[PDB]
Amino acid sequence: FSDPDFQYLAVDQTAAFDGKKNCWVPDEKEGFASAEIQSSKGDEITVKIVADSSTRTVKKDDIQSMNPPKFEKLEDMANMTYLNEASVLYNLRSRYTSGLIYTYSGLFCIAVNPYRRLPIYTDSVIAKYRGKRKTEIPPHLFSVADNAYQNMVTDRENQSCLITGESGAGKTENTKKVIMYLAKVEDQIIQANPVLEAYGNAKTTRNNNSSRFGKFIRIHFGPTGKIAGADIETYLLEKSRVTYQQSAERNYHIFYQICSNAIPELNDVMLVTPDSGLYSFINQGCLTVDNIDDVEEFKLCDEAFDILGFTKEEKQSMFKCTASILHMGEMKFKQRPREEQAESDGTAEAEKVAFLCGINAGDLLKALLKPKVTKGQNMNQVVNSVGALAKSLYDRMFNWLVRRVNKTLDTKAKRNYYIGVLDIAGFEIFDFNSFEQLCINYTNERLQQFFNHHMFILEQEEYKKEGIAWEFIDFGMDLQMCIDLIEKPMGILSILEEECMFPKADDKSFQDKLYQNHMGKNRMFTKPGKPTRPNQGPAHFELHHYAGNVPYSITGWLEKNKDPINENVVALLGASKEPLVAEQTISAVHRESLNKLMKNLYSTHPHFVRCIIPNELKQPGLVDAELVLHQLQCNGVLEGIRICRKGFPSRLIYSEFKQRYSILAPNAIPDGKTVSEKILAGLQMDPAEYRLGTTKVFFKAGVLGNLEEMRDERLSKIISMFQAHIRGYLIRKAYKKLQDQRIGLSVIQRNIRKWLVLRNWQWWKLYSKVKP
Repeated sequence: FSDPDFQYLAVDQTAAFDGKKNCWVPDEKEGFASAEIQSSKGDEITVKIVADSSTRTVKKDDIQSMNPPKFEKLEDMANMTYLNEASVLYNLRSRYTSGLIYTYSGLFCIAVNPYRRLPIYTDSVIAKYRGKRKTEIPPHLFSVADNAYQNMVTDRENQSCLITGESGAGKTENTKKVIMYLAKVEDQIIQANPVLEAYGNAKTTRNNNSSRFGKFIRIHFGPTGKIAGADIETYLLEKSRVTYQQSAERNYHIFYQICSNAIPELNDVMLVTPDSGLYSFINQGCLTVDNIDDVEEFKLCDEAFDILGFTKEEKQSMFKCTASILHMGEMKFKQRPREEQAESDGTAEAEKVAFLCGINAGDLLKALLKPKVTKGQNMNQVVNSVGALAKSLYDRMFNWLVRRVNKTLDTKAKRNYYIGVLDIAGFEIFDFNSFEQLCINYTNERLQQFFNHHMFILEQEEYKKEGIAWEFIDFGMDLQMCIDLIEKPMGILSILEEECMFPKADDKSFQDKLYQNHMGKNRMFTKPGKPTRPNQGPAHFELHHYAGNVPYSITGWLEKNKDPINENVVALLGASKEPLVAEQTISAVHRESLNKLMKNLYSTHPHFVRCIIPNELKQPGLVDAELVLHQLQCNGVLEGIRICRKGFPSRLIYSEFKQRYSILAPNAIPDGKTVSEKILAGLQMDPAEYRLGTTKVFFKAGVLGNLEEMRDERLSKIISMFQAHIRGYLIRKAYKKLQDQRIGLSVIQRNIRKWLVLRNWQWWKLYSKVKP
């Protein structure tokens, strides 16, 4: 439209294209290659690669139909002739290398990570997307958000966006832009991310800012359609990162912010020396982070605590408890050759800890080396309960922190409906995978299957409900299994959960008790295979997850699932001086949180966002077709589009249908659901072009346009017929006048001729004369 605001948003296409020569042939580097057939030979087709101009043969049933230049960089792929793994990958990759990272796949959106900042989120751009209908303006995430708003409003129901994708794709960035969008059409809301991300994110090999907790944020709206409140829910924070961090990875962001000197004034409040590589608990893996300024992030994080409305004490309570942790791990120890119970190796660092938590350093190390009926601990039983404490504190801080930020957002204003946004942590496969990952992965599964349900299983159901017409289609997309292998009655987790309650148990009775149940009785469970990446640590079994095969090491899974902090120290802290500090298995608990989340989701009109990681190098604008193509597979994109093209997108409530299409067979209408049964029956309508429904009618594509055709026609006729009626009334009205005047004239004509001839009568003449 000439609008500068569309530089990286609007698509910028002819000749050399033979619909019978040109096709898609499998490739190892690009996934699919542009080929031009040369010679058939039964099944052995011989094509020429347009690129290098090399030649090769390919099974005939492995060629894919290419799309004509008519659909270059198409905005909506459901409108393409061919929706196959090679047409889709080509369209995306086409757009992507041109700045366009958003594309509709039918009813849901596709976002391909830019790995660079784009001027497409400005307020200038937001102005243009407001109240726009998806086809009206280029593809954009705003459009998805803007539309969910309109639906909640007009349709009067809750909306929801499940933004999915792999780890490092764009789930978080896009979730934030949605809120930022909905907020712009408030300040604290936007400001809750900086603090939650500082405490629940960390550098990882995959993501320099990896989210380590699940986030579901609902945004409430009032009677004038404006933001009237908001709440946040979080899930499974990586308690483990606190004390441990695999190489090339960092601990949570805060810890590094705290040791930068963004606010020197605070150094003495926390008792920290501005050196991160000084504290064991946070210098295991990485220290710095290409493109993350811990100095400035600390400032902004501090700045954000203010805007959130945090008293200075409150926000110093936070900072201290977390700096305290930086010390729990500095407390050295020793034995004392004899019994070993264990003795300390100083007390300097163990005091700073008791200090910051407002408890006696004495009473501490005491209830830590001989927990009370007493029961002393050895030299490791201690260093490990130290970690048990660090982890458990941080899990309470993070939880309290969220409760508090909701305090600031649960405005008691008036709520109508809302729009939630789900950002759950995605699939991730590392060199070594353990309980933490199974949990994240089980989580991500789960979700995918939701899309499968609501997308295929679902669509057809409604067709039935409304009572339209249709024949089923098996898209073969179910993971209930994988899901089942992990969650169901005797599943993986259920086995582990019943294994924790036994003090006798260990990493081997658990490992054996597992094969005992699923080896060979479920094909998703398979003995560990062979290395597909160097440094590939131990693996005890493999799971075939939607987006990958994961070799899981089950060592230490028993303690990881049953938490364990000296019930003693919990007493110390129970009555600590600091006001903050003073204030079921994990598996079962989480399984439950998750089930509850899912339950909350189902009651929604979902709009889906699909994130896609362009490559394994974290560099921008570079594509790895194999990987891309690979995602366009485990995510169900293509199929996700077939039904949009295949299916019955119409839908009408018999109440509004009877009112609009009764006038098409009124000589058959003596209940809104039967009246229509009649109308559409009268019209001798093909059972094909429509379907039943409980509360609504489903008309195949185009049909409704054609009904509005017949609808007009009749409405025009009828209007003519009433005009005919008016023509006939006026005519007949003036009928006497032509019969009446014919008489009324004969009177006058015959009755004047009389008075005329009577005056020409001698007698009358003479008579008239005498008169006087």
